[PDB]
Amino acid sequence: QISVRGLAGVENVTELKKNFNRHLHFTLVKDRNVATPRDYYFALAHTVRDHLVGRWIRTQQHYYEKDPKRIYYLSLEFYMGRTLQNTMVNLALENACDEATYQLGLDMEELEEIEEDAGLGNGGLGRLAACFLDSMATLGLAAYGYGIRYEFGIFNQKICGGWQMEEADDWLRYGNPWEKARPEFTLPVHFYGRVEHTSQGAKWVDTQVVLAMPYDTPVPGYRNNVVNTMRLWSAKAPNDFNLGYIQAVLDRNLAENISRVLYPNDNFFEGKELRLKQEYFVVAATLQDIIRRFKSSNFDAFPDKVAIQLNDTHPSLAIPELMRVLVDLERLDWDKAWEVTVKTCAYTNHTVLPEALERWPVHLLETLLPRHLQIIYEINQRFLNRVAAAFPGDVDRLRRMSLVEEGAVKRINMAHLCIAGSHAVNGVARIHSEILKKTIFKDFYELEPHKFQNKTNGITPRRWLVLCNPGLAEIIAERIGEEYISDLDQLRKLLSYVDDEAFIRDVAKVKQENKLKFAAYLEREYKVHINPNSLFDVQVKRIHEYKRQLLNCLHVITLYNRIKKEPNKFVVPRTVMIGGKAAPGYHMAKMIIKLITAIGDVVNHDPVVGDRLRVIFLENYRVSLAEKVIPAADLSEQISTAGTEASGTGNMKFMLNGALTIGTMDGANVEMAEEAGEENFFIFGMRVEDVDRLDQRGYNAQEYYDRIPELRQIIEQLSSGFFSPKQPDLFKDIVNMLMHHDRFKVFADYEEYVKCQERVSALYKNPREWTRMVIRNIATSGKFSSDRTIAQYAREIWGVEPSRQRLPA
Amino acid sequence: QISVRGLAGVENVTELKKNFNRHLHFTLVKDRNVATPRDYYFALAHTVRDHLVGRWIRTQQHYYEKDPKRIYYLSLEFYMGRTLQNTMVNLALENACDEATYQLGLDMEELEEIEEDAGLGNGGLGRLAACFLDSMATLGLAAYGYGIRYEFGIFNQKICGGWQMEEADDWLRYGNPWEKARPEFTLPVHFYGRVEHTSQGAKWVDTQVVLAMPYDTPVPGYRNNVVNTMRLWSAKAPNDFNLGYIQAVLDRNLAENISRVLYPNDNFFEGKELRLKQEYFVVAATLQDIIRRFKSSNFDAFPDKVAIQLNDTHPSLAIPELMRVLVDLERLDWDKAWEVTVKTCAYTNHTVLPEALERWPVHLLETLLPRHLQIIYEINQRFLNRVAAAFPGDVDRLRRMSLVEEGAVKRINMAHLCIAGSHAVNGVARIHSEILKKTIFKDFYELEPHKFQNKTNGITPRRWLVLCNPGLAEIIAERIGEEYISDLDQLRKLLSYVDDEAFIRDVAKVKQENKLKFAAYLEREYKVHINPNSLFDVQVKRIHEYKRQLLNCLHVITLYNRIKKEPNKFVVPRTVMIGGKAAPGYHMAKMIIKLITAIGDVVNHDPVVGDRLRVIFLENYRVSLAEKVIPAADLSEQISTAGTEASGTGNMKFMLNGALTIGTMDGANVEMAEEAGEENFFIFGMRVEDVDRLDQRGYNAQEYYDRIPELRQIIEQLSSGFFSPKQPDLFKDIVNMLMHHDRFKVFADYEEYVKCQERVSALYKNPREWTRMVIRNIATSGKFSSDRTIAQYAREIWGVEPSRQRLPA
Ligand SMILES: OC[C@H]1O[C@@H](NC(=S)N/N=C/c2ccc(F)cc2)[C@H](O)[C@@H](O)[C@@H]1O
Ligand SMILES: OC[C@H]1O[C@@H](NC(=S)N/N=C/c2ccc(F)cc2)[C@H](O)[C@@H](O)[C@@H]1O
Ligand SMILES: OC[C@H]1O[C@@H](NC(=S)N/N=C/c2ccc(F)cc2)[C@H](O)[C@@H](O)[C@@H]1O
Ligand SMILES: OC[C@H]1O[C@@H](NC(=S)N/N=C/c2ccc(F)cc2)[C@H](O)[C@@H](O)[C@@H]1O
Repeated sequence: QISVRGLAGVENVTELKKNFNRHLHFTLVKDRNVATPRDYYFALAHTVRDHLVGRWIRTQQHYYEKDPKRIYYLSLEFYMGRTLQNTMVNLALENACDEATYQLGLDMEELEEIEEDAGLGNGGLGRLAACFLDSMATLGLAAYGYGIRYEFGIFNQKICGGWQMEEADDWLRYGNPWEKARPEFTLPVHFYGRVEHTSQGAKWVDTQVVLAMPYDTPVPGYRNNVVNTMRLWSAKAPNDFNLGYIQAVLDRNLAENISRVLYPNDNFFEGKELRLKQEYFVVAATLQDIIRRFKSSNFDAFPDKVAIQLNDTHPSLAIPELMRVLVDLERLDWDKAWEVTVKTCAYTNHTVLPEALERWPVHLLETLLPRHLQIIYEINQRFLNRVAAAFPGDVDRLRRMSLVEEGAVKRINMAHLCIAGSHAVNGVARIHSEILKKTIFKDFYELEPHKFQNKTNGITPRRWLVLCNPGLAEIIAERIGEEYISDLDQLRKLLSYVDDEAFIRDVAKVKQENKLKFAAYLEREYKVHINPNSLFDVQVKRIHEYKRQLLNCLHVITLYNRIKKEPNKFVVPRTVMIGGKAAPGYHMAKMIIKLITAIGDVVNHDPVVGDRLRVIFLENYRVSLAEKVIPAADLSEQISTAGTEASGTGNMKFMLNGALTIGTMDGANVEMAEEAGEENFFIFGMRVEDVDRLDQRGYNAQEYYDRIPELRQIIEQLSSGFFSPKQPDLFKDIVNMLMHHDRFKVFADYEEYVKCQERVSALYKNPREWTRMVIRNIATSGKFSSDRTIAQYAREIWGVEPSRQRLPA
Repeated sequence: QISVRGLAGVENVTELKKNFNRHLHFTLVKDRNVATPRDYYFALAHTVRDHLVGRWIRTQQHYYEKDPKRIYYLSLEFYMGRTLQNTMVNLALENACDEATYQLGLDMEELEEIEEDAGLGNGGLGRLAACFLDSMATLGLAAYGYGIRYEFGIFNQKICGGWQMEEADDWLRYGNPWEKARPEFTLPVHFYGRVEHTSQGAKWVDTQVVLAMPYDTPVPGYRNNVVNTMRLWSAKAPNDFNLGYIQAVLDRNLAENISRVLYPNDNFFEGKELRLKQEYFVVAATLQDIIRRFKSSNFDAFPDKVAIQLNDTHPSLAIPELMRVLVDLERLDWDKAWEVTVKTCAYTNHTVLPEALERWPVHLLETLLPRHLQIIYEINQRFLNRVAAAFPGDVDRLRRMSLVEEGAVKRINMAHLCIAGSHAVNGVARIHSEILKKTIFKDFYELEPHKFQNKTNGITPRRWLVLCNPGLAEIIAERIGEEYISDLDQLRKLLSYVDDEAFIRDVAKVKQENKLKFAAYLEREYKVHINPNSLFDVQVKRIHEYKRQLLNCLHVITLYNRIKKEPNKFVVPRTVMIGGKAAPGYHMAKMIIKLITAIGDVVNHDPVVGDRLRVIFLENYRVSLAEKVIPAADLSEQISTAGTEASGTGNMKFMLNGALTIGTMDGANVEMAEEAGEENFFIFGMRVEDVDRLDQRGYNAQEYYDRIPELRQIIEQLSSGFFSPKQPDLFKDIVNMLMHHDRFKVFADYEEYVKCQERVSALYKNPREWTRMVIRNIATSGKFSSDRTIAQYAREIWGVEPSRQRLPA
C-alpha cells in the first residue's frame, strides 16, 4: 500500500502464506475451523521470527571471527513493548506480510493488537534502554543488553470509581515466541555466607546458591542484516535446595522470587532486600558471562575488549563484583584490578531528586553480600586518601565525598561508588549534565573533571516514526527519499517545503487521519466520545509531583470557569488527555489521578460546555498506547519545574510526530527549542535561575493565592467540594500541599502557563500557520535520534566506531 | 536393522534428515558447530512430533463427527516415562529415524537417554493409567486421560552413605516438546466460601477462584493412526488475585502451589489440605470440560455419551461434584441427578491395606468444600435408608456402611462414597476382587451384588516388549509374524517351539545380550562391576513392608552364611539386585534401603565369596530404568504376603521378558501360575487361608526364631552389629519389628522361601531346561496384555465396542 513498508513480491507473498499455514498446522496444532484469533497471531509471529534465525546466527558468528570490542548495556529495565511490527519494519517485511495475511482473509492490524507488551520497565529509563538496543544494532555495534526476565512486568492499570487499581501483568501466560531459552549457559549466583581470610586471600564461603538461566531475544538492526542479543536472566532453585519433603519443594519459590516482579517505583528509592537481591543477581550472572566470553577469545586487555555501561546506579554492584572476581578468584593485585575496573565501567545518571538516589543500609549489605561490603570499604579508603591529598585539610569535603554516609543508619551512596569506579560519568541532557557538575557532584567534578560528560537522550525513529506513523513517514519519503530513517538529520531538507502548499496540506491531512483513527479507538475499546476537530492537548508520562500534571489540572479548571462565566463567547475547542501510571505506594500521585477523573466528571457532563472542552484520563498508558496517542497529538505538555526533568524522551516523540510543544526550559526541552528556534516553541515559566532565586527568598504559595483571583476561585472550588459533592473534603491533601508544602512551585508558573496556553489557542485558529510551525519542528528533530546519541557514546565513551554497512543476507 | 522396527525407505530417510536440520536451525537456533547433545535430542523430538499432528487433528475431528460414547479416565497419577521411542514405535518410524540420524553422524540411542521421564506417578497405579491410555488408543476408543500437570514429579533418589536422599524432579526445566498448552480452555475452580439457601435452591458463594489451564499430550495407538489426548491441568492465579503490591504478586504462589508437586506416598494416606485441593482441582476442571463437550454435541442421555472411570478414591469428589452441577446449576431434581451420576461413574479399587484408605476429616471438607459436605450427608442419608429397608433392625450394619465414620474426629470414608455412587466397582486381580466381596466391602456386596466385578490388570506389550526388548520381539516375529503385538494371545503359538533347538538357542542368546548390555550400563554410569554369567535375581518395586524386600534380605544373608561355612563348595553364582524408592516419611522403608546397602558392603568385599554373590541396590528406579533391567532379569521376585498385593504389574513385565518367577500366591501371581502351569512357576509360602489361620491363633515370631538355627544366626548378626560395625545398634528397629510387631509374617515364609530358592538354583544349572520353562512362560503371557484388560472394561463397564480398524493416514 505505502512505499516505506517495503516490497510485496509474488515469491515472498507465496512463501509467507505457505509458512503461515505450516505453523498453524505443525506448531499450533490447529486448522482454519477451530483457530482462534490468538492462534493466527502466533502463526504470524512464528512465520516472521523464522526470518531472524539465519541473520542472528551469522551476526554472532561474525563477532566471534572478527573479535570486536563488546558493549554490555546493564539495566534493570528494558521497556520493549510489542515485537511483531518492529521486526517486520527492520526486515522490510511489512507489506509482504500485510498482503499474505490479506490473501488468507485476515487483518494484520487486528492480529498485531493481540500481542502483549513486554512491559519490563517503568518509564523513560526503561524505554531509553530499548531505543538504545535498536540504535546499537542499526549502527552495527557488537552490543548486548543484559537484564532480568521478570515474570510480571509493570502492572496493568484499571480505573475504578476514578481510582487507580493495579493488576498483575501476566505477560508470559500464553508463551513468548520472541525468546529462546539457553539452559546450557545457566550460571550460579551466591548470597549470604561469610568471609574467611587464608594465607592467600579472602574466601567467600557458606553461601546460598540461586541459578541464573538466560533467555535470548533478538534485536534486529534496520535493514542491515545485523541481529544483536538481549539476554535476560531468570532465577531457578538448585535441585537439592532445602533438601518435610513437600514443604522443601514448595519453598523453592523463595529463591525463584528474585525474578518474579518489576519494582514499580519511578524516581523513588525503597531499600527492600528483594530489590537488592535483584540488583546483585543481574550483575553476578552478567559478569560471569562477560568473563567467559572474554576468555574464549591476561586481564590487561580486558578494557580493550569490554565496555560495561551502567544504566543508573541499579547495577552499581558490577564495580565491587568485578574487583571481587579479579582479586579473589583471578589473583590480580588490587591496583591492577582497580585500573581494569575503572577503564571498563561507565555510569549514566538519570535524576537529581534526592529521594530517588540509592543509599543502601550497611546492615543489609553486611548480611547479604559480606565480601562486597569489605571491598566497598577498601575502595572508599583509597578514594578518600586521594581526596585528602588533593585538598589537604578540607575535612568537610572528605565527609561529603565518602561512599559511606554516617548517621542513624550507616548507608552506602551508590552514586559515589559509580563515580569513583567509572572512567566516564554522563548526564542525559545538556542542562542536566551542567547541574551535575555545578551541584550534586560538584566535589567529584573538581577532583576528576575529565570524567564528566553529556550525552543528550534520543528516541529511535524506527518505532517512533515509521512504525507508529507510516502516513507521516510516507509523505516525507515522497519528497526526500528513505535515507532519513537511519540518518534523521536529513529531515532538515524539509525546511525547503515550509512554503510548499502541497506539503502543508499533506502534513495536516496525516494529522487529521491519525486523530480520526484515535477517536475511533477510544469509542470502540472504551465507549468514550470525542470531537476530532478539537485541539488534542496531551500529557502522557508517569504521575509525579515534579511533572506537574497538577499545573495542567489548574489550566483545565481555568478554561471551564471562563466558559461558565461567558458561555456564549467563542473558544478553541480542546480535548485534554492525561495519562500515566502512579507508583502503587505514592499517595499524592493516586490523588492526582482521582482529581483528573473528578474534573472530567464535572466538565464532560455540563450542557453549557457542549463539545468545547473534554477531559479524558487515558487508562493503562504503556508503549503500545504511546504508539497510538502520540501520532494523534496536537499539543505536547512538557511542564516539569525547571531543573527536575533530567531529559525527558516523550517530548522528542511528540516533536517527531507533528505536535507543537508547550514546555518549561527543562531537560531536553532546552535543546529542542534551540534546534527548532524559540519562535517555534511555546516556552513559559521560571528558568532554573529563577527557581534558585525563589528558594533563597523562600517560596510562599499564599502570595500567588492572594494576588490571582482566578487561582483563588479554583482553590475555593477544590476545598468546598465542587469537584466531589458526596465527599466535600476529598481533595484537602492536594490543597494543603499546594498551599504549604509544594516542592515544585505549581502556583509560581500558573499565570505564565495560562497566558502561554492562550497563545497556543490563537495559533490553532490559523491552520496554515499552525502547520508551518509543525513543519519547522519535524524538520529540526534530527538531533534527537538515538542513532546520534549512540554514535556519541561509541566515540566518546566506549572507544568503538559505528558502521552503517550491511552484513551479507 | 531388525524387522519389527519398520521400513527405512529412501524418501522417508531423506525427509527425516531435512526436517531434523530445519528444526536444528529454525527451532533450536543452532548450527552443527555449537549444537549440544540436548539440542540434537530436541531436533529429533520436534521431527517426530511433526508426524503426530495430522493424525491428532483428524482423530479428534472423527470423534466430533461420529459422536461416540466418550471414556474419561480420571487419575491423580500418569506414570508415562519417556515419549520419543514410544512415539516412533507406534508410528513405525524407528528404523527410518535410526537410519536418518546415523547418516547425520549421530547415535539415536544416545539421544534417547537425554529425555527426562515424565514421572507423574508413584508406582503401579500410575503406570497402570499409562498402559491403559496406550491400549485405549490401540483399541480405537474415544478416550481421554485427565490429571494434573505436576511441576515436580516423583523425586530423584540419590543414595548417600547407604541412605536415601531425595531431590526435586525438575522435569520441565528444558521444556516439554510433547505438550501443547490450550489457554482457550482455561476454566475456573472454586474453593472455600459458604452455602446460601434461596427460594430456588442452594448457592455456593464468596469463594476463592483458582484457574485451571489445560495442556494436551498425544497418545498414539499402535499403527492404527489413532491419536488420543491426555489433558493435564495446571493451576494459575487470576490477575486481580490478592489485588502491599509486591507481596500480593508474590502470594500468587499460594494458589499455584496446587499443581506444584506429586505426593510421594504409595499405599498410605496423609490427610493434608494441599492433597485435598489437588483432588478437587482435577475433578472440578475435568467435569466442566466434560459437560462443555457434551453440550456441544437433556441429561437423560448423559450416561449414553459419557463414562467416568475413577482410578481409586483419589478423584471420588467427582460424585458429589456431578450432583452439585446437576442439582444446583442445571436444576435437575435429586433423584434424576443421582440416576445420571450412578450410571456415569465407575470405581476401581487398588488396595486392601486400611492405612491406605482415604478418610477425610469432616472439618477439612466443611471449610474447603461446604456444599460438597452437604451433598455427601444427603447421599449418606438416602443410602442408609436403603440399607435399613433391606436389612431391617440391623443397626450395626448401618454404622459399618455409613459414609460418615464416627469417633474422635468425624471422617468421610471415600471408598463407601465411591461404591454408593458408582454402577460398577472392580478389583484388579481375581483374588483381590474376591477379597473385596468377602471382607472389606462384604456389606456392600450383600446389598448390591451386581455392582461388583473383576478386571485383572495388564501391561502394554508395546512399551514392555517391542520398545524395551527388540531382540526378543524380533525372534518371536521371525516364527509367528507381527500380529501378536496387538493381539498378545497369539504368543500361545510359541508352545510349538518348546522343543525347537534353534528357538531355544535364540531365546537364551537374547537374554545373554540383554544381560551384557545391562552389565555395561552399570559399569559406565555407576562404576559397579558384575558377573554377567551369574543368575540375575531382581526385585524392583516401591519399598514397603508388605512387599517383603526384608524376606529377600534374609535369603541373601543365608546364602552368604552358607558360603562362609563351606567356602569350597560349588554354588550357582547370583547377582541379587534390589531397587525402589521409599516414601520420604516412611522410616522403616528407609531403614530397609540402608540394610540392603549394608549387606552389599559386607558381601561385595569378602575375598572368600569371590564372584559367587553380589548384592546391588539399583538407585533411582523409575520407568526408564525398568525398561533396562527387566529385559536383563532371570528371576523375578514377587514375594508379598498372601492377600496384600492387589495385583502387581511388575510381575507381568518380567514374565513377558523371559524371567522365571519366584512368588507367593498373591494378586495376579495366582493367574500367572494358572496360565503357565504351576510346574513352570516357583511358588512358595502361605496361601491367604494359611495367613487367616495364623492370625486366629496369633502370630508368634519367636517360635520360628527358636526352631530355625539359620534364622537365629541372621538375627544375632543383625543385633550384634555384624552389618554395621561402627554403629552396633543401627538395625535394632528392624530386629524389634521382626520379633514383636511384624504385620507381614516374614519369618513364617522364610523356610519355604529358602527351599524354593534352592530349586531355582538347581534348574539354572541346566540351561536348556531353564530356557524351555522360560518359553512356556512367554508363550502363556497373552492374558496379561492391557489390550485384554481394556476390552473387558469397554464391554462390561463402559458399554462400548473396541475396534482394531485403521483410520485413514
Ligand atoms: O514459545 C514457547 C517457547 O518458545 C521457546 N523457543 C523455542 S523452542 N525456539 N525459539 C526459537 C526462536 C527463533 C527466532 C527468534 F527470533 C526467537 C526464538 C522458548 O525457549 C520458551 O521459553 C517459550 O516458552
Ligand atoms: O534518561 C531517561 C529518563 O530517565 C528518567 N528516570 C527514570 S524513569 N528513573 N527511574 C528510576 C527508578 C528508580 C527505582 C525503580 F525501582 C525504578 C526506576 C528521567 O526522569 C527522565 O528525565 C529521562 O528522560
Ligand atoms: O517446548 C516448548 C513449549 O512447546 C509448546 N508447544 C507448542 S508451541 N506446540 N506444540 C505442538 C505439538 C505438536 C505435536 C505434539 F505431539 C505435541 C505438541 C507448549 O505449549 C509449551 O508448554 C512448551 O513449553
Ligand atoms: O492396580 C495397579 C496397582 O495399584 C497399586 N496401588 C498403588 S501404587 N497405590 N497407590 C496409592 C497411593 C495413595 C496415596 C498417594 F499419595 C499416592 C498413591 C497396588 O498396590 C498394586 O497391587 C496394583 O498392581
